[PDB]
Order: sequence, then C-alpha cells, then structure tokens
Amino acid sequence: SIARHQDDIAIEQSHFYVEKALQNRRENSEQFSTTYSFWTDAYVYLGNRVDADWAFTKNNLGSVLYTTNGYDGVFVIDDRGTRYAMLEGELSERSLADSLNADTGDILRSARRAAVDEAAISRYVDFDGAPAILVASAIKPTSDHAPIDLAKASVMVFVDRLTPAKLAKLGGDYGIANLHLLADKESLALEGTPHRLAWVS
Amino acid sequence: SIARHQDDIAIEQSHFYVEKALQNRRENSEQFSTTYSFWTDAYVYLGNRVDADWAFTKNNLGSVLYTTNGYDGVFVIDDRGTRYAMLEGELSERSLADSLNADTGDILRSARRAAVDEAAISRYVDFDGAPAILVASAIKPTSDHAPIDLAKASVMVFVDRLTPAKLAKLGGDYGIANLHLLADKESLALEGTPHRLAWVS
Repeated sequence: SIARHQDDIAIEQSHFYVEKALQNRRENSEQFSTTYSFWTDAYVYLGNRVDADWAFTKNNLGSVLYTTNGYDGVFVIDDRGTRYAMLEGELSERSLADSLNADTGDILRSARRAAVDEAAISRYVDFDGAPAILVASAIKPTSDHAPIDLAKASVMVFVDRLTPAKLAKLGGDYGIANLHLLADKESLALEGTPHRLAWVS
Repeated sequence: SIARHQDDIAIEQSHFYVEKALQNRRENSEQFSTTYSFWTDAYVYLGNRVDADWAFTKNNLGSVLYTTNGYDGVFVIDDRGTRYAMLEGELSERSLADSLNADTGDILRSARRAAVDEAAISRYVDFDGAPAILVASAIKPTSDHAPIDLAKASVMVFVDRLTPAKLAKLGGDYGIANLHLLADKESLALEGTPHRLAWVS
C-alpha cells in the first residue's frame, strides 16, 4: 500500500542478497568444517599430537583445502596455541593468533561448546589486513568411538580470505554489481572486523 | 534505454535467482563429493571391495551424510553396479539404477572422465518420483599415492532429493516466494527429468 522509489527497492534487494551470499557461504563452510573435524581419523592424528605427515604429506588435511576448496588458512589449535598451520596450501610455523584480530582462546572455547550440539562456529575476522570468514569445529571422533572430553578437544579452523577475486565471483553468483572491500555505493560492516563490503546500487 | 514492466523485471529476477540457487547448490555438492572421493582411505576401503564396517559402522561414509549434510542417497558404484547404498542414513540393498531414471553406466564413465581434471559431475535426476541433484566423483587416492587406473575406479554418488522442505528453505535462502515442485506461476525444467520447479512471480 506504500509506493516506493525504484532505487530504494534495488538498494534493499542488493543488501538482502549480499547478506544471503555471506550467510550461505558461512553455513556451507560450517558443514564442511564439521565434515573434516567430526572424524575419528582426524581425532587420532590431529586431536592429540599433530601428525603433519598424515595431514599434509598424505593429503588428509592438505593443500587441496586451498587449491580446490579455497581456504587460505587451515589450522589446528588447542589450549597451548596453534598446533598445525597451512597458509595457502603450504605448511607454516605462523600461529593462528598472529594472523587474526580475534581471540584464539575464544575460538577454542566456543567451538568446544558448539560441538556438544554437533555444530560449528563461524565469524568474520581480520586476516592479514583482509576480511575473512572463519569457521571452526572441535576435532572429535564419531559416535562409534568411546566418548571423549570435549573440554580438552583440539579445534580445526578454516579461514576463507575474501580476496578481490572471491568477492567478484561471490557477487556474480548473487547478481550483485562490483562486490568489493571498501577502501556513492552501498555498504555493510563485517562485524568483529574493521572491514566493510561495498557494491554498486 | 528500454523501459520495462515491473512485473517483467521481477519475473526475470526470480528466474535468475532460482537458477543461481540450483547452480550454487550443485557446485558446492561437487566439491563436497570430491572431498569424500579424492581420499586415500576411501580408495582403500571403498574403491575395491566395499568395507561397510569402515563406511557405515565407523561413520567414515555414514548416516551423518543424511542427518547433517542432507544427502538422501549415498552410493558407491563400479562396472558391476551398485556396491554400497545408504538411503536416508540407513544401509540398503537397493541399487542406484533402480532409484534413478538416468543411466548408471553413463554416471560411472562420466565421473571417471571428470576425475582426470580433478573434477566431479552433476545433473538432475528423477529419484523415486522426486526431483534431485546428483553429484558423482571417482574414488581415487591423493597424489602421494602411486597412480591408479581411472578407467577401473569406483565412483561415489551423492543424491540430494529436493523435498518440499528443501525447496522451501532453498527458495528462502534466495528470496524466492513458494519454491516448489510443479504438480499462474513461473517455472523451469530440471533437464534430464520430467520435473519442473515453480514459484510465485
């Protein structure tokens, strides 16, 4: 019953589909993270001492996560810090905390709590000065295994850096013109980061 | 320079986002399928004789694929037919061919060809009278393993049945009103099936 300016309708549509693009991307990475972490073999070879031979050399948690799945950062963390790091498909000694603005302990504790509900967590992070989607889930074995203490579980972390190419393809997948990191246009904040995504509308 | 009826613009937008919803869903399931099939452990325990204890009892390819990932059908096939079937998270003796309209040999051959390019295949199928997204990828070990003959590789198949609830959630994820299986409205065909998806516009 309220007539609206056409520019206002297109601006609302663009905001709706930018938010949906981010939301669908997060939920999908959450299930992907749970697929890799709710895994008995992952629990054996990554939940205690990190077997980088099994993870990287044998490609059970290796470079394909970057060259195929596009996760610029794959990490295993526990109470002592980063136990395994793969940046751009290569093994690294760099910790998760050094590459993030968010608190690593908060990520560890939150992922352990979500695992109770068979869930992962996600959030936006500042990843080396760039916006990124972070998902994390506890490393635990499946129900056929004897129960473990989720309070001491290691946590698997997948970092999705929103590069200009990724934003260009993601916006195209949702019909949004010139989705980019804001350096007139529409914009929204990635909460928990200083970054804002912008687009034409 | 050409002015257009507002109903025509909304109809074109709705078609764009129904097609994008299906496309993004297919591409995502293709990477998920490749994650499960390009796997040395999967090659050992599913690429030859099917170890249902490893797959289902030990939950390495088990009911979570349905109760979490929503794949109503998970199959392993080879030149002799269906070697492993899980319908709605339960082991089954029903073959993939009996539950499909598409040719099982075509799926096997096509997935073996796509594996050369490290890719999966996808298509729409008639799955027990319902529309469905099928993805398939060859079961092969990772590059650290000695090379195998892709012509004799088993193929992993994930079937995503587009139930009314799934279409309701998928359409909502893309701002489409009343996405459903067509029994005035907009419509498109799922090629390779007798099914058409319909929505309000």
